[PDB]
Amino acid sequence: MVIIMPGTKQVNVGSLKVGQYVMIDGVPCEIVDISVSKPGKHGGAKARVVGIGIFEKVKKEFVAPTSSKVEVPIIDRRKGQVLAIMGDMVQIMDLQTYETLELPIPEGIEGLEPGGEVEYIEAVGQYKITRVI
Repeated sequence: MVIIMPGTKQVNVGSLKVGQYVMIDGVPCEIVDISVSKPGKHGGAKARVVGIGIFEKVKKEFVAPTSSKVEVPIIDRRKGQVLAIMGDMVQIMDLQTYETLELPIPEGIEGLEPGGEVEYIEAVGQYKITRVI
């Protein structure tokens, strides 16, 4: 029931690829591991998919038929220029809209400084810097 929350697309479980993304228990995740079983006895196979939150350091997993459908978050890869770093937020200016927004300070901060360029993503309304320079 209920409509499929925005920002996702539906794909078959058997099409998922390690390193790609998928929604698990409502959390957008990056797939870290995929295990696929031998065909049932009718041809059906189950896949165990393990992911790590894109935006939260949490582990999630599911088991489902490879022919079943699942939601995957659509990733918007963008570029920004750092304007400032204060407290627990990095303020950046998107290089396409010239709008400013706030994002968490990333794991990798080498070269993270006012003026620097960063690649950042938006997925289901959340944001994170993915690479500096």
